[PDB]
Amino acid sequence: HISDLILQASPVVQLVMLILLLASIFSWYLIAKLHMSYKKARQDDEHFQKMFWSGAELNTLYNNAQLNSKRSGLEDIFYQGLSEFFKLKKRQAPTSQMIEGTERILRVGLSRDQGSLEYGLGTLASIGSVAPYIGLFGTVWGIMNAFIGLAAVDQVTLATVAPGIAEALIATAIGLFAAIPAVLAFNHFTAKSESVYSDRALFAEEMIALLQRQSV
Amino acid sequence: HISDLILQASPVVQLVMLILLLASIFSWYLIAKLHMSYKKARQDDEHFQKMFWSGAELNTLYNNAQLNSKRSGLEDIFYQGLSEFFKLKKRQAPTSQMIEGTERILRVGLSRDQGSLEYGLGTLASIGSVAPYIGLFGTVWGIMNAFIGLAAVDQVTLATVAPGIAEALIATAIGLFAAIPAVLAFNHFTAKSESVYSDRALFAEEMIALLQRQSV
Amino acid sequence: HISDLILQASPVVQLVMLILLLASIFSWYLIAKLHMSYKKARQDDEHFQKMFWSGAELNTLYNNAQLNSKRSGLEDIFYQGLSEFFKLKKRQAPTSQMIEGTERILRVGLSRDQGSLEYGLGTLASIGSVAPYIGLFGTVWGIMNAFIGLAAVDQVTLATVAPGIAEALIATAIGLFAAIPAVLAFNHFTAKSESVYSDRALFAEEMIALLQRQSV
Amino acid sequence: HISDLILQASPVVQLVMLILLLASIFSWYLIAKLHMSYKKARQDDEHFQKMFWSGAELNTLYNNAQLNSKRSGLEDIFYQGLSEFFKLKKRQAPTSQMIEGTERILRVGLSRDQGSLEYGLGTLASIGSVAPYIGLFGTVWGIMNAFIGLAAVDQVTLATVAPGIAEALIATAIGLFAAIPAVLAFNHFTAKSESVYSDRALFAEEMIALLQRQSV
Amino acid sequence: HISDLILQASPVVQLVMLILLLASIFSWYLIAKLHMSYKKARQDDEHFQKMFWSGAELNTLYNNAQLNSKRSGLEDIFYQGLSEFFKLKKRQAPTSQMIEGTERILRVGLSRDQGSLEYGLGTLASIGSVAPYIGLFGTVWGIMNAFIGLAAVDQVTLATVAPGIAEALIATAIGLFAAIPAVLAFNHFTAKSESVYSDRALFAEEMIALLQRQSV
Repeated sequence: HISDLILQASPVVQLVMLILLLASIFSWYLIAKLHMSYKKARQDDEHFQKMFWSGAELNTLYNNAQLNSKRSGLEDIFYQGLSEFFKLKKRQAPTSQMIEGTERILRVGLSRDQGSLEYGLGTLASIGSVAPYIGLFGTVWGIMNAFIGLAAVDQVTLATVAPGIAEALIATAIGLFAAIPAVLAFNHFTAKSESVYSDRALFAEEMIALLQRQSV
Repeated sequence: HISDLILQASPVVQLVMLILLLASIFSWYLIAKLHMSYKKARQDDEHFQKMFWSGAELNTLYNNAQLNSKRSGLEDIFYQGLSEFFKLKKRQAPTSQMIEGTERILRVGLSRDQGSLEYGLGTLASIGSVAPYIGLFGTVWGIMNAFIGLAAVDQVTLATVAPGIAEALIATAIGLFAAIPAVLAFNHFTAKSESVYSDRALFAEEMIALLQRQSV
Repeated sequence: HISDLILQASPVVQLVMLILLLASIFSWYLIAKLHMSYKKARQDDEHFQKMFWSGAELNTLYNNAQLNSKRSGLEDIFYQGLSEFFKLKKRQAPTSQMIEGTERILRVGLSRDQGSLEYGLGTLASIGSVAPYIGLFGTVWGIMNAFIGLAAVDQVTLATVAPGIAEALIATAIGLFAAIPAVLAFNHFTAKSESVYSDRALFAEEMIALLQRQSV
Repeated sequence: HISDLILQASPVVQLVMLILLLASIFSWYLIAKLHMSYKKARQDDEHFQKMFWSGAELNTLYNNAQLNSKRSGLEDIFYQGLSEFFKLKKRQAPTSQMIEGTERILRVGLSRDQGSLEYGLGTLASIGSVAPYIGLFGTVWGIMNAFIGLAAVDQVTLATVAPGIAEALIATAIGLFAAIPAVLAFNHFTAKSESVYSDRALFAEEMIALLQRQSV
Repeated sequence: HISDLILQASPVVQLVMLILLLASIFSWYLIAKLHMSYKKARQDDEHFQKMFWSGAELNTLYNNAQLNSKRSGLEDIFYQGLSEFFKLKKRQAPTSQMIEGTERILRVGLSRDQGSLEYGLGTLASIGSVAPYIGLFGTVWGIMNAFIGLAAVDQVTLATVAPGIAEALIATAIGLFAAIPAVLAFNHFTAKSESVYSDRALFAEEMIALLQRQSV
């Protein structure tokens, strides 16, 4: 029956209800994209991180990464890091400089891949914050195309207004239904984003340490 | 018909409705200015960034920038950066100092052009936050020039109050309509602003690296 | 007529309405003080900043500042900065130290004059945040000295309650009227405060640069 | 009697009420886990911190920690710290480096154990923020399966709607009851988390100081 | 008369009203403790700060502090600072190190006494944020032990419900009355806390400067 009400409403409330059902649908597409992105990230980070803290030397690891054309996440942040370090050593620079250099070009890798994991995470924040109040605008337009209507009729039976009051609440309900899934995913992926940054940041620190020692 | 109601209302609610329709109109002007500013920024950043990471040497690039009187964005941040570096080298200073110097005067370029991209972005935050509650003040004044009125009449027909209740909801609706476009643009341009800062910041880091190597 | 209602209300709602009309009046006094403070700041910053980047040498500028007893803003932050630098050089310290020193005692000038521009800016944040909800407390007390009253009367005519419902809405209206001017000035002066800090901070950086070069 | 209402409601409001009673129950499980985690942390920190600032030398303490397989919190952050310091000294590196090294690998211990104390603290923030508005969605669905119903009946007795209005308010009440215990524990454990970070951070600083002196 | 209503209410609303009157009372106790703590702090800071920038040498000041067993605030932060500096100099360490050392052990004094001024300041933030919504839960329980009641009676006189609607609003009023004094003191003491940190931080910077000069 609810389907019927949405079909037979003021043009304005109907546009609010499309703006919001599209926000709902886009929310859900982003929540699928962000979930895939942050599962690939977590998986490849564990794979590389394991292999790096496995016996095989830095040089060995660097060889493989250079060979792979599918370098992604930590593996690419590592390749870009050591690429700098090897490129400097060849120019017989001081260790102090070599480390400082390699530590700049992998803060310029852990920040240029955070940006590409958090693809839609800001949109979900908007959808989540605005959408409730797009709904509310629909509600107010609805309650205000009752009372504007009520004046005209001979008799103010509650039954006169009520069909119009419903078509208001529908819009605020749709508003809350667009907004809730998108503030339980701007919350869950903002968390997963800080986890992955921290995991990779602490791996970067621990890789630096290795290089300083392997130097002296 | 709605037009009619706004025309025939209490002086106070009418002033709330002008304060808000002007906020709406100014929001929209800022949302056009910010959109132009951040598209020129993104376009010129890609152009320069491409050309810099193209084969041509630093000196070549510096020549062109000095020639151009339309220096804007990264190109001006670069000119001001290297201008410092060339100005120091001529005073036979230590490399360490030369880099530190050039790295200060282009943190004093990526921060004195962020401020000029984000022209109106703070206004949109105000319009977006306050305007809902300017509307609400209109609503309350409206519901309170019903009930104050209701007392006077012989008979409290719902039909008596309803024309006055509408002219309240209109103000809260206009309030939400000023405020929604300006919290979907204090959200979208705050994002585009952090993108452009990060893009230019990471370009600054990568330019520093080049200079350190080209030194030793 | 509205004046009449405020005069003839429950003692509690009347105290809410004084607490709020005083917040309104104090808001407005602070919004005048903050506006004067941040216009003098912006004016003197441009004057000094112009004169400094004018031809005249550091020593010349330092002379004048020492002479003036009305040293304020950048001019005092500069005097305190160079005063350190001159005081060190006389103790034949290393350039490196001289700069580091002068750069500490003018981060201890750009932070001990930010605090004195932002005189009342935190109060406006309170007035702006609380005052809506002081009003709401008045509203609830009002709606709750209707219904508590309604029980007593022989006949529940809407006309019985309505004079009491109004005197509630008045309090929430006054609440919104205290709070709106003080969240469009905790927004506008927080902005002007960050502008002046940034302007003076970037001037401090550019003054440091001069001193480092004038050293070597 | 309340039990009866929840049993006899629209399928949708019933699902809102399960989503929320589960959030309530999970909140409470997390509030128990976080309380155990932060009491063990506070207890072991005091034990170690006491013993460290007790007479016994660093070497003595390091011996014991290496022996213990139950190393947790400060004791493990200390073992990982000194392990670096001892590992460097053996490679006859400069004191300056030894300290810098040991100070990196215990910022990579106070940050990889903060993450494991704050196990569920982010969930409580979600439950606390969303759950009120899941409830509200239930409320609106409820008020909107009254009015949609009201139209149908011959007579609009208040008594007709009221049984349906209740089953709405139940959902917003359950919504507030899920959300309040979880914003008085995302507040209380965010506090206890910053306490434990600060306590351990300041212990790390004071341990560094000891090592620098014991060096020279 | 109001007293009567609170006495004759549903067990649940009565528990909400005790939870909130206790929050009110605890708020007020904390607002007294925080006010004493931050007046002693401000007073002793001015006393010491005056005496330090008075003629008497560092050594003189250090003597007195060592003598006093009532060392508190800046005076203790200073004693702990110089205690480090004197303890290093005796171990004939380089000036550079002596300053760095003394500057670490008084960032580990301005942060271990901020924590002890801000005793209850976080509680006031909770009371202030939650308490409104504890009240609202009481309100909803109240409006929902009207309508659940309304069904039963033969006749739905407004006069039937109204005694029950009041006992709801009382709870939201008490809710706002717990919460307002505690967001005008989590605002006023968060401010006074940042003032005292800044005052002491800038004193620490200015003390460091003295030591560096008195060294060379």
